[PDB]
Amino acid sequence: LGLRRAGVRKALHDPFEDGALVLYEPPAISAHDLIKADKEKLPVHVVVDPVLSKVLRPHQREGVKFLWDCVTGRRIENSYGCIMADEMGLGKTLQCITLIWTLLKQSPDCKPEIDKVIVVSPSSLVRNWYNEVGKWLGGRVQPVAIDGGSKDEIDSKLVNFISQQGMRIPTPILIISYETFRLHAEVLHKGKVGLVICDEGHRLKNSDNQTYLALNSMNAQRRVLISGTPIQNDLLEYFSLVHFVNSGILGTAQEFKKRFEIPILKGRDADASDKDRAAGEQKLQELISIVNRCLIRRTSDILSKYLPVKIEQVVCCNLTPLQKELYKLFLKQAKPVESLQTGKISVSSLSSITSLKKLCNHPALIYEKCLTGEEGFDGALDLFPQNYSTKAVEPQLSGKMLVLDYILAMTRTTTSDKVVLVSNYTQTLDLFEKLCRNRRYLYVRLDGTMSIKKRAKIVERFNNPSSPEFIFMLSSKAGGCGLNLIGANRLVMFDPDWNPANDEQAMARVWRDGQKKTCYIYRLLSTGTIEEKILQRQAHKKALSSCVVDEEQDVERHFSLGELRELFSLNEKTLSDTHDRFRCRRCVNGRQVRPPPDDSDCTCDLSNWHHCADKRGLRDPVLQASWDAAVSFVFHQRSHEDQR
Ligand SMILES: [Zn+2]
Repeated sequence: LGLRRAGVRKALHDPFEDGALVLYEPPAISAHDLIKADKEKLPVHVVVDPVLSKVLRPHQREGVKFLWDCVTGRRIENSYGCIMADEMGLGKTLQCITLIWTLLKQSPDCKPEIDKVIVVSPSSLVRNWYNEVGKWLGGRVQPVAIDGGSKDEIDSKLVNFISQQGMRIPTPILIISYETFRLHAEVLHKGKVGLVICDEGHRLKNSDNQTYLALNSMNAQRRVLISGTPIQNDLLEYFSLVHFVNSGILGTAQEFKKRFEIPILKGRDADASDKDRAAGEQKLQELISIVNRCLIRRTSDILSKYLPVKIEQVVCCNLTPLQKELYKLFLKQAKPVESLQTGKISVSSLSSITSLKKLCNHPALIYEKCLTGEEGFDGALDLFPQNYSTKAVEPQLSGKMLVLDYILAMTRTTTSDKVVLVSNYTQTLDLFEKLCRNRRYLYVRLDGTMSIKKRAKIVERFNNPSSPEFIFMLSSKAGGCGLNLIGANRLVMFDPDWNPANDEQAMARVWRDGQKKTCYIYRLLSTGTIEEKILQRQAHKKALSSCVVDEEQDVERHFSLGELRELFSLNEKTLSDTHDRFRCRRCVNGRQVRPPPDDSDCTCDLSNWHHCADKRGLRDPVLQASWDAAVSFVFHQRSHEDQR
């Protein structure tokens, strides 16, 4: 377009190019008014930079529209807050960076909305966010990461970030960890930051008084809070969050406490006056409407409309004879059910859970305690095989590790697929590194000590088909914020976290834009073990819509006599405790007699997954070949049908 020029008031990017994403158009004006009006005062289109809009899927176009609407007070007028509550894997970083880049450079009045943004992030994901900026918009913008270093070296970085003048601001995007942010937010007070993005912001429950104070100190007008689950189901745990996001129309913290919080709690009190019960609930409903107004949530099933078929398989693996004997012997000696009860407690039940989880992963992780003769492993060293060591890992000694071994071995000879290995535990990854060396698989491990540059490098090497690396292993805490391992076709989620959002995030590293193959996710669980109980509590949290909890293995006052007993049980007979607990009406004597509902997919309850107790009806030859004594049961499902 030549009707553009250098030195005319115009939208930063042509609002009429084929696939433009127009976030704003100027209001209609009458011909008469237009002619008299001064041309340097007319609103201008806001149009997403083509560099980014060329690359956004439909849902992503909708997301940026939603964000931009919210954050500029066009959705809820007088409020500048937004809760982004998409399922993991729909590219939250891309939508956000698009938001940022739009706000940094454009507004209806034809100048930037904001001058600087702060992204608050888990420590493990800080570097991922930084890389995500580089990946999407190249040399155009320079982000800055702050995460640890000297208390004074951090202060310097922050001071440099804030004291930046007008027009050309070399460092307009800051990414700090929550840890450093909460300890340093005084620097940010009155420092004119336009936007905050609190990532993984569901960790900001009412008791996190540090972060909210720090967040208040900063006082950025427009606020995007990201969360795994929707909030409204468990609203009472999220007053602060709701208020931070919506303070534009909720008023002061004290005003909000007075109108909403105090009445709501007053009515919920076990002796409220019926009139009081009614008043509070009414206020809760008002609050729910506000959250509804400002929250966006899309689920991962919409990816199936342009990605290859994904196949998810939860695999129940039988504990080794050895593992069982250790497990039994631990329970018998530790007596974790009879170690802490009426009053609170969580000291020695945390550690007994911790030990059993290690045990399920591999006895080797438990071996050190057997040498000590520490409480719960007396004479356990006698159970270990005739001749054993540290250096060589023996995958047969563990159910899950065996199946892992099998999958990798089958995958390597049957396909030319690459594999992502995920574990919640460093020491488990250390065993994977040993396995790989012994099996002669080449691999890369995403550390956490890894520099920003080296992090970008190894990912790009891995996604290249020319690369010789077979396995990419990472710890799930690092498996988010746009990390994309598209070169890999299959992913093994080795062990379950208490929070379902964490597993979900890490699993979503492979079935993403640009994937060219059918994907296979594997979740390994040890049959009749705490692991099934973990996957069960995950399900329970998701089922009750919201339910975010970082605490679980910590403060164990939310279980009780019988439910605890269950947590520390061993079922040696079941094919899957998870399945038993369904009381499935679709399976008869190990055969699946009726299929799941027609339109059910990977986003469904395990009760609507395919249940499989014989290696019959699997859609993954690698898994089938891997099914021996080690596998007792498989839940499986798929994104959609390949036919397309
Ligand atoms: Zn069934």
